[PDB]
Amino acid sequence: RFLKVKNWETDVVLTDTLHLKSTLETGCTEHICMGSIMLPSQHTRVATKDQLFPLAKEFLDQYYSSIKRFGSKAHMDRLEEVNKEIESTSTYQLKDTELIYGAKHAWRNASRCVGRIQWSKLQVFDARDCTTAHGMFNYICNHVKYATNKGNLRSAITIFPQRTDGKHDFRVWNSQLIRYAGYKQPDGSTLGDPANVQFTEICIQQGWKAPRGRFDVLPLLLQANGNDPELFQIPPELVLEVPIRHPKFDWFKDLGLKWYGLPAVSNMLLEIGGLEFSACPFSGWYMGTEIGVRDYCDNSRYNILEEVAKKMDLDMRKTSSLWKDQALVEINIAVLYSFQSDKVTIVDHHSATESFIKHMENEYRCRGGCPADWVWIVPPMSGSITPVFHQEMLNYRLTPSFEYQPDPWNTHVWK
Amino acid sequence: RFLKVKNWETDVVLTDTLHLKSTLETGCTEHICMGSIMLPSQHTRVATKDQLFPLAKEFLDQYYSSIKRFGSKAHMDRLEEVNKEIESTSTYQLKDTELIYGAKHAWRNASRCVGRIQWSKLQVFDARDCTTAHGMFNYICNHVKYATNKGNLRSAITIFPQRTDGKHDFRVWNSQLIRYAGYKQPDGSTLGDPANVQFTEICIQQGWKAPRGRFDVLPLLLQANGNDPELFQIPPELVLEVPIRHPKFDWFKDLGLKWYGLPAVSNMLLEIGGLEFSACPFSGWYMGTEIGVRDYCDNSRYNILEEVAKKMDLDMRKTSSLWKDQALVEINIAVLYSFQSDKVTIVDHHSATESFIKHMENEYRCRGGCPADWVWIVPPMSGSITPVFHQEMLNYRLTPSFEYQPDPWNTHVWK
Ligand code: HEM
Ligand code: HEM
Ligand SMILES: Cc1cc(N)nc(COc2cc(CCN3CCC[C@H](F)C3)cc(F)c2F)c1
Ligand SMILES: Cc1cc(N)nc(COc2cc(CCN3CCC[C@H](F)C3)cc(F)c2F)c1
Ligand SMILES: C[C@H](O)[C@H](O)[C@H]1CNc2nc(N)[nH]c(=O)c2N1
Ligand SMILES: C[C@H](O)[C@H](O)[C@H]1CNc2nc(N)[nH]c(=O)c2N1
Ligand SMILES: [Zn+2]
Repeated sequence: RFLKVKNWETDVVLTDTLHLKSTLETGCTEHICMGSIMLPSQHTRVATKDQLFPLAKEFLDQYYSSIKRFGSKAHMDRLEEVNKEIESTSTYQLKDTELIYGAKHAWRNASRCVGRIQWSKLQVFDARDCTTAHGMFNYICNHVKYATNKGNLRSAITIFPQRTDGKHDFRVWNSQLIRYAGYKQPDGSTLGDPANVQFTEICIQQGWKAPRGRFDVLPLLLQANGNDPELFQIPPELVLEVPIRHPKFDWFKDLGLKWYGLPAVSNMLLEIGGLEFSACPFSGWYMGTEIGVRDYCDNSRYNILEEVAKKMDLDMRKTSSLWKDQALVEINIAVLYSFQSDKVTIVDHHSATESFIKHMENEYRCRGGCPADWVWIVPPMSGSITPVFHQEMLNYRLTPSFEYQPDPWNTHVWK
Repeated sequence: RFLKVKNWETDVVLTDTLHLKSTLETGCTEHICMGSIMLPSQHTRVATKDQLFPLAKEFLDQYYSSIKRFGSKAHMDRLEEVNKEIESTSTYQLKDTELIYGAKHAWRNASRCVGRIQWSKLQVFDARDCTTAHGMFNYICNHVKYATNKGNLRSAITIFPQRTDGKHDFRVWNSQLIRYAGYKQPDGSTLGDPANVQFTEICIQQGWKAPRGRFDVLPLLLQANGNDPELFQIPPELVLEVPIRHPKFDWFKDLGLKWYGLPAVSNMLLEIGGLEFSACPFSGWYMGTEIGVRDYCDNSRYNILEEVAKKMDLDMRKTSSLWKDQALVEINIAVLYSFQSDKVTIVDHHSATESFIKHMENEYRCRGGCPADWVWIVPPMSGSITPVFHQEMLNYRLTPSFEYQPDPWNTHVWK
């Protein structure tokens, strides 16, 4: 009942009691493991009043347990206070203090996140007073500006008002606030970013006028209080981009690539004490592999191993010349280099995996465990030369949490 | 109840009913996933008579189901025949035909094995008539010779007699038949192979006279019918080794490395119809990463990224120069190259992962699924540029199977 995880590079052993507080299910049963299914029906996100008080209760009991007032009159009164508001309006509202707590712990509990060492250093912007798509654009712009901080990136989250009835719903329709457009061509091939070609279309549907190129920063599509979403373009001066050069190959400039400094995931759902925030964009800084490995080299993303290997003059006949591997290490040295020569915050996959282990240490010491998803923590290149390859991680789902949710244009009862 | 696995590189979907025949547990529960624990208490291996007939029954029912005689008089008679022998001796004996079947399906069901596309092409050597450590040495030598086949490697398994009482037990004490010795030094550092330093000691304990160098091929330690194990050295002429050069760097010869052609796992337990074969060494050919990535570059293995990066003249100050990644792709181009220039069978990690997907196709089509462990199927470098990174795999434990077992010197009631 008090499980043990081992590291096989260091012969280090930690004990995990934190999983006893766990609540949600994981997809796995006694007779099957779903640890590699992408979006289980568990990780995807309508709640009633009887269901709501336990969740409000359980969350408040840990929030007061964490300020050294577990069970006092401050705790009890707030328990009755929300119990009362839950009678009155069937739902309730979070204190400013409870929002910062819940927010930070959704990150802290995010088992697929390698960078959680920074979870307490998080900036919470309360956008619960927002009412229009224009209001959302203004909060989101102030977020971009703040988190970007001149490439000295800072973590932040902006929390639009919680889902209520369920049809009056705030959503950012973009996957990330900053993403390049994706355009199909005549021959079927794809200019820009193949990932977003669906979204680019709905953008031009609603009225976007695309500069049909590669690294076209998409506009924002903002849905407010259930209304139909509206297009807004972030000021270009607030979209910090990094041109990708290499510290050897002078043709790497002619490759012509660039990426945005700020990764800002916007399309997911923040759960706090049983309340659902459908729009809650959060940002940090990039790990180099997210761009150099996945973005640039996924077959169905930018797919540049073709072109890079060419310029390197590479044995591209044989599969086993390892030319793909060769051009991937070069591509990732260049992303890191380019980002660092511009003083834009980036972390290499070795630094970040080492910290996640140092992080795992503190989570097991001062918290009794740390949920972690190996499939997603291991960087997607040079896996076993990073230290997390050899660390056993127990995955389990605590709360407060971040949950996937269906895309709006599928669910949105239009016009 | 009829689950679906998706690929996210190809938008391909397969349906898995095969997991319904599954039997053993996996460590995972509804509320926690152990998918990254190395050796769960489930994967590690004493059975009685009441327990034995169901397992014999279930196995015979699939063996006859697979030769298009499900339930006939041949099936029924054999059912009564083993039921009878299970009354008489509490245990029973497998037909030559049932041994080849069970054997091949333990490989086919081995969810951590990327090369299972070859599972039906398997050569079964029946060593159940063996009685002495000398007999074991002779069967094992004939296996080495056969599977090696002049570097044109062939898959094989040799099946020593099944565990009976439990103290009369055949075991190969080596992890792999062919492994290099591991020697601690004065300063504590390790010559040879750090992994085996424990075993090298027990070898010299029992009487080995080590040529205290690096790539010293270990002797065999063979335990027969519960007796104390005995030392035998494979004839050097049967140990095919590949010197590791690079197709560029002429100092790669001066690096001075070599590896054995034949990977032959000897320390595990073959389960067939409820019967336990404690010694059952099996071999195939190497995937390049097993040597170039793990053997040569694991921190606690040969740890050569230090020395290789030097000769390349590498930015080894900064972590984020990605010099480890750089020297790992070179190291793996050299292992592959060296092995192929000697006509010794080796497979690169791209070829092998592509076949495992082609394999997964046939297992889902003509068998209804394929148990697969993502944590172990994904190669430990360049993960996301291989196609298995993007394939969802359901893990589950069928039978016949290969199981881990405790090392003998812990359990063996000595002398
Ligand atoms: C501080 C720098 C951060 C870094 C370097 C980082 C890195 C990563 C990486 C590499 C992933 C794997 C996803 C992928 O590669 O596709 C991930 C996932 C994730 N991160 Fe972090 N991240 C950071 C900050 C944050 C912040 C600020 C939040 C929320 C406030 C957060 C919450 C999450 C969540 C919810 C996931 C995905 C979990 C899932 O998909 O179920 N992270 N992150
Ligand atoms: C034919 C060429 C083969 C290749 C290229 C291959 C490759 C691999 C690899 C890369 C692993 C992961 C283990 C690690 O990297 O540490 C593995 C595991 C395994 N293979 Fe295969 N293998 C082959 C043949 C075989 C054969 C002939 C058998 C048995 C008859 C077998 C049964 C297994 C088992 C039982 C495991 C480990 C499962 C576990 O640890 O629970 N494989 N193999
Ligand atoms: C703040 C931050 C910083 C940083 N450095 N990185 C990240 C990555 O956060 C992610 C990323 C994803 C990607 C899932 N993938 C994307 C391609 C499409 C594929 F279908 C799914 C999903 C999430 F839910 C996240 F939270 C976030
Ligand atoms: C026939 C064949 C061909 C091939 N090409 N490869 C293999 C690899 O088969 C393995 C490998 C392992 C290694 C586990 N690791 C080893 C380092 C120590 C660490 F503790 C555990 C365990 C098994 F049970 C296996 F079956 C086999
Ligand atoms: C098939 C598998 O579920 C899928 O490819 C996962 C594997 N691990 C991952 N890990 C990260 N960080 N990001 C990803 O998108 C994925 N994809
Ligand atoms: C911690 C984790 O359980 C362990 O490192 C696993 C990960 N996946 C692996 N995959 C393979 N092929 N071989 C291994 O030894 C391991 N080790
Ligand atoms: Zn699981």
